[PDB]
Amino acid sequence: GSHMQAATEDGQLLRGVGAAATAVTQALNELLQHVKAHATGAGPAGRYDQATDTILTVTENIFSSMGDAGEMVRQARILAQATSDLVNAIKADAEGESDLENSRKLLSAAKILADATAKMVEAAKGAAAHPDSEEQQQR
Repeated sequence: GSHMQAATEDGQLLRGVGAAATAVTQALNELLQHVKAHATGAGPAGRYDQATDTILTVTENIFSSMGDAGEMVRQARILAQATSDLVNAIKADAEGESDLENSRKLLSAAKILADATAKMVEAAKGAAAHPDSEEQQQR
């Protein structure tokens, strides 16, 4: 939830964070249906429902808190952790997949997962109103 910080007149909150977040929501869904219909079910392979569920909730939380800055970065930091774990899991899954085309797809989609997450953490930080957290040249 957003408090009462900055109101981006040019809509930078949506232009940057909204777009970056959307990329994650899309990538997550893309990979989810792709994994849940593929891979060899042998342990942590074939699906990572909890991992993806945790991510989406975080990205969607940023949507709700679009403009709070602090809550955005907080969730974005969780996003980075969640997605990196998801991608890493896929990396291992694809190593021992029965469909070496699917595994290739897997790591391609996993790339977008982490790539969009970096952009999300990028946008959440960039559009954090005024990022004077480390004495950013006060006058």
